[PDB]
Amino acid sequence: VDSLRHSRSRLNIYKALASPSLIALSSEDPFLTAFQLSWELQELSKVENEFKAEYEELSHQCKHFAKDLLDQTRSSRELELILNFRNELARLKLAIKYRQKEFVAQPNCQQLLASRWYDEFPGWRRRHWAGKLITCVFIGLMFPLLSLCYLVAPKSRYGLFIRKPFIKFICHTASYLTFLFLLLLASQHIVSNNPDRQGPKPTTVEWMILPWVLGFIWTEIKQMWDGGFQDYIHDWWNLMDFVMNSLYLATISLKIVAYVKYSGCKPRDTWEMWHPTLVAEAVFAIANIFSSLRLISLFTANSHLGPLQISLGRMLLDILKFLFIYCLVLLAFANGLNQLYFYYENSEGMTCKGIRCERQNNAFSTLFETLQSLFWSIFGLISLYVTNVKADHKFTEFVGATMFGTYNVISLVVLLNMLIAMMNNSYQHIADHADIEWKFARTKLWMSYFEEGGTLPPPFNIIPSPKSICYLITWIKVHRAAENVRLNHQYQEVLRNLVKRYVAAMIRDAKTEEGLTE
Amino acid sequence: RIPLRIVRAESELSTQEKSYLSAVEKGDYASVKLALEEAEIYFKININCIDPLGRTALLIAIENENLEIIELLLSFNVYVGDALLHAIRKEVVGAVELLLNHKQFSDFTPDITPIILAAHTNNYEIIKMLVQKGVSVPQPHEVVDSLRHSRSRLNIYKALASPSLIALSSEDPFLTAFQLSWELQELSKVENEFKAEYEELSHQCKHFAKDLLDQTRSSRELELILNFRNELARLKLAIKYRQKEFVAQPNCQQLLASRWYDEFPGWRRRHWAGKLITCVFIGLMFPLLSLCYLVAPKSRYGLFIRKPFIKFICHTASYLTFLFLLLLASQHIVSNNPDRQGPKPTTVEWMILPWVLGFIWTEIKQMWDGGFQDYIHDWWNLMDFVMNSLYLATISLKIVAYVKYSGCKPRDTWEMWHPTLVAEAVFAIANIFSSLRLISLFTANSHLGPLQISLGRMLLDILKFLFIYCLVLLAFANGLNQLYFYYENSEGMTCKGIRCERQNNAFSTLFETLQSLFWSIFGLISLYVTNVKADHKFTEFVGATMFGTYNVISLVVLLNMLIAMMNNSYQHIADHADIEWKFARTKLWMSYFEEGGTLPPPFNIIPSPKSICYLITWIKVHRAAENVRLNHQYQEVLRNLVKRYVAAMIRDAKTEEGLTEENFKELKQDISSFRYEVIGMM
Amino acid sequence: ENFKELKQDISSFRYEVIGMM
Amino acid sequence: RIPLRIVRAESELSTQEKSYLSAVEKGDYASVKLALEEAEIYFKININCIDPLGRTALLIAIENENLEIIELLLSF
Ligand SMILES: CCCCCCCCCCCCCCCC(=O)OC[C@H](COP(=O)(O)O)OC(=O)CCCCCCCCCCCCCCC
Ligand SMILES: CCCCCCCCCCCCCCCC(=O)OC[C@H](COP(=O)(O)O)OC(=O)CCCCCCCCCCCCCCC
Ligand SMILES: [Ca+2]
Ligand SMILES: [Ca+2]
Repeated sequence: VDSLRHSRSRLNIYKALASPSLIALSSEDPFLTAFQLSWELQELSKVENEFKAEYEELSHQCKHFAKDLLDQTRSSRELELILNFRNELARLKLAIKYRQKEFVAQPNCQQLLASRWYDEFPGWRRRHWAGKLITCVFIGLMFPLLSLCYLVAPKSRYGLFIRKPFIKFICHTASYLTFLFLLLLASQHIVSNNPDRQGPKPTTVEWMILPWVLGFIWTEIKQMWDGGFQDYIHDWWNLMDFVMNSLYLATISLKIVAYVKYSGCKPRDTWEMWHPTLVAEAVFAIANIFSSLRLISLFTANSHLGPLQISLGRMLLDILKFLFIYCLVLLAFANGLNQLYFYYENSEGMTCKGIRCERQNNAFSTLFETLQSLFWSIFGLISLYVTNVKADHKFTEFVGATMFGTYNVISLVVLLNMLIAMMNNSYQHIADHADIEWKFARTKLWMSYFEEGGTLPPPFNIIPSPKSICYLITWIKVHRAAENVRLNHQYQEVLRNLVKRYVAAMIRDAKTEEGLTE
Repeated sequence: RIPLRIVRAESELSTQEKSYLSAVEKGDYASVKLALEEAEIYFKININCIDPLGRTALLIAIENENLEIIELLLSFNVYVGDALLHAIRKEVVGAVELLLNHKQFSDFTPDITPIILAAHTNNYEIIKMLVQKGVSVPQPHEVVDSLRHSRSRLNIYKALASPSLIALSSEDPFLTAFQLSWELQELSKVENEFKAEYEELSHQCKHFAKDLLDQTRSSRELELILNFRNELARLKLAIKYRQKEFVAQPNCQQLLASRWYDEFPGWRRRHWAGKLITCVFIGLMFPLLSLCYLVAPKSRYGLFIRKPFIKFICHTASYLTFLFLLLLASQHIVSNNPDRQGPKPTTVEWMILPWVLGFIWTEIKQMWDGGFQDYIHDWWNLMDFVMNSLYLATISLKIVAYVKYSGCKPRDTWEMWHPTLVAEAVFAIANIFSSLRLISLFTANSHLGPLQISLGRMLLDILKFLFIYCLVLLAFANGLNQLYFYYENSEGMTCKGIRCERQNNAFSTLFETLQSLFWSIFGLISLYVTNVKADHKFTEFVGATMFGTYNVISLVVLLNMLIAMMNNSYQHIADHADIEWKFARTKLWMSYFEEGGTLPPPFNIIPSPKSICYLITWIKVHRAAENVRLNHQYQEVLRNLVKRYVAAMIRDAKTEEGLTEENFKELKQDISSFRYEVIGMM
Repeated sequence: ENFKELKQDISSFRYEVIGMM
Repeated sequence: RIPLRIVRAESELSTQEKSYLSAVEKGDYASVKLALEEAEIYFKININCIDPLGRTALLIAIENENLEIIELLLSF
């Protein structure tokens, strides 16, 4: 009934709640309160988009409180108590879920996480890059042996060696590189079948590819289950994985269909369009591109290519908005050019029609062909003589050439440079939080390799376990801890000490370090 | 809703405790004395009470700069605890004086000792009075509780890298600053979680060195500083430790330029025309100067090439002569005929040969006198190594072709991988590298120098970006080859690939796909390479869509991201443009100060007067009282510079500051204590 | 330096007043 | 480890010197006049003493904007 008073009062009682002093004097767990409150303020900056800025600032403040409350730790045992509070590292996973980038990227958190990342490799900081490279290649090369040992004897001196997060990250990376090299071999004439064969009866390389595909699909299914479907799609790499595995499923199904419907062989030139085998090769090639692009996500692990890859991923949204505007410009000029040129569509003579031919014939004679012509015009791949017709109509040709020239001016010397300008503005800010965001991403990647589940790489992922039927049959068959209180009190003492230190060192001394006004 | 209650704030103060702490706040000496004397007959006060936010009575008096109340409180035996540490952290010299001679929760990490915290504050008076007592700081190692260990190491490196502590101790502050900056730089690699912090510390050390050298008032004293242990030894040491600010100090550069010319008074007041004429003049007679230094290296002209600028001009002239010889090597007027296997090298190549041998000899000498780690730190040195390897390959391949192909036949009929053909190829690549070795001679120029250095400083971001682009390229190459390898065609065409008039198979092999996608980013691949000799419009459309998506990703997304990253890089790089360029120019200049490496490469390979004495003997292996005098004279110089530095950047720079809220609180407290005294004594 | 001057003026004022009464 | 000792900071002040320089710091005209008049019968004070960071009595009074003490010090 009074929107102004209501919104203002809500802002006033959220700015009060998100106060380090009030969170320190009250709120049994300041860490949980800070996380929840930052999340709530972030959501309100979407709901209340007129006060968005203000709410965002408040949210940010909460985040720093968490960080600055964790910087008051003086011991690794106390910090471990803070981070392992309710399998393990539970409070850190909670921080990851609430997107507390500053809390995660705190130096002591990262130091503890790296110590848990190596677990058998004292050094790797004082070691020279040569020995690092040799040993990573070495362990990657014998990834299948390590996985085999974990299959058969997952308790020996070698079966537990893959249990170490860095070792199993190397093993998964090696298995993925093996997969990609198999995709490369799939396009070599030395290990392929002949092209004049409908229903190819898949070769040895494709057979070896198949276990990787099944393992990838199984891993994606497990992620979709253990984590839900909302958090699953928040990662764009997960969407790319879903598309990749859908495409590989399509490849398998189309190959199967072609094998059970096309038992004959005939030269490929005479095949008909939309042949199941042809579509199978097409979708397999698209899936190959996506599989090989899934290799850029393994650079969050690298301190040199990590911040860069994260920042490039952070510029994409501006690219998408700009490309939406460009698509509208493209559609406008396509509509105009097609309207001008569709009366002179020509077939007699030429045997290949379109712009994908040596002599680029009809380029604006259909809307689809116009769209392709205007797309390839921005890379200079459309010649200037496509604006002509087989008549002496110099006026229509001149008008068409002027539409085409205006489209090139708008897109190549106006919009493209505006894109450069917007990207520069974006990268000014993005590079400020480059280390924080990259360390958040690397923490997510690292933490994905801390669990016992998902230890074997995909080729060995699909192996009937020792039971293999016990957790399979039973899964569908649905249709006195006094340590808890002790842990809670010990955490309470830790938290008391941290809040005391925080009040002393950032409320009492930081206020003193100020600038006196009039 | 939300009832609010106190948590984790247990202790609250009685009325007497609040009154006594408020008296200590206001500076009321009479009230504090009264409450403290009433704290011994019948205590009932808890003399060591703690206010909210901690802030004990002794600590309150410390925060108020009230020395009278501090002496009184100590006279009544209060628990000082960390009083010394809060006094030091606040830079309170009087309280530090009182608490230094006086016979669980804390605001300080238990590894913090008084001297460490004092050195953190960089206050010279407190550090001075702590050192006299006999404190010491732990020594960390070269380079169970990870948090405590890392934090303690950082605390004792931030203390060590303190201008006040380096000035009060450390017999040679210059050596200490150099070594400490180097150590902190290495630790910013080992301890990559605290990297930033260590880097900042390292930077601070560097400035100390610079600001300790800015306190020189005489060129003789500065020469003593820089020539300390042939000559300019301490400057070479600064170069080795990468002390860019120390090297780029204006007085260092002025002295270095004076040693750079040595016969050319002027060159600052001279017009560019005379400069150009005389440089061309001396370059033109470089061979005569080198000849004189060969035969009579003591005459009025044999010593003329000994001057660093003259010999830099001579080396540049010899290099330009070499490059012009490479240009002549590709002219049909001074070459042999192409239909000749085993060419029997022409006159131009013969004249090229001494330059090649001299270049190889120079690179060998650099690899020796300087080691192999410092040698490869320079990228120009790697380029030189590749260049000379390529020229060695050229000579060897020409020799092989001369002793295996004595016949002549038309070139069109030659076979691939012919030694002569490979010789020409590697020679051409070496020509490119030789001609690119000419960009390094622009660090000597004040206009093209900072630019060339900055462009060299952007390359690393280019390499990271190009690694990402290579992955994108490999992804789309894999996809396109997978789509197109079934339509590989041979019948008809006689030239296959994209390097032909009618660009045939472009994605039919992985190598050809890689080339197609590489040349696609310059628009040199036509659109009709995505077609096949069949009516399969679906596969052609899918291939054209892979190709179009690759062009969108690479030409309008990645390329612009590269522009953005380069812009961000160049914002920062251009800030330290002069400093880095002057460092690079100092390195270039200093490379021409020695007696070794004086003759240019064509004359470098000449049997010396002995030519066998240092050759035979080199393999046959299988009472200086001036030193102490130099050391003491340097010590006096260093004493004066440290005195000046303390006076002019510790005493005056601290004064030039901005007063915080604590200064207003101190002023108010002084007025209140004055008020209470006056009212109480009348 | 201005805060130091102010503090010094107050202290000298204080010493005069205390010493003359 | 790393025992720390004073280098290149030779001169240290006696108790009377510190008291007199502290009086000049605080602006104490009576104490400075007394110590300066006791610096002529039996000197034992080194009227021109130098504090750490230099900062001589005259220079101290200059830094404190105290003109009365400056006139007195010049008068002696
Ligand atoms: C440095 C790069 C500068 C880019 C070029 C600037 C154009 C300068 C004028 C060129 C004229 C010379 C040709 C004359 C002969 C002729 O008739 O040629 C006309 C030419 C080509 O036609 P012909 O080949 O048939 O002659 O076409 C054009 O010149 C069209 C230019 C229009 C410019 C539009 C710019 C408006 C900005 C866009 C707004 C941004 C958002 C829009 C999205 C909704
Ligand atoms: C101002 C410059 C703007 C650049 C152009 C924007 C593209 C707009 C859409 C064009 C569509 C028109 C053609 C329609 C007909 C057709 O089918 O044509 C499709 C065309 C060409 O195919 P055809 O010639 O066979 O028709 O191909 C494409 O359109 C592909 C566009 C995909 C865009 C990808 C952008 C994603 C950003 C990359 C992420 C960065 C990192 C990635 C590395 C891992
Ligand atoms: Ca996934
Ligand atoms: Ca070299």
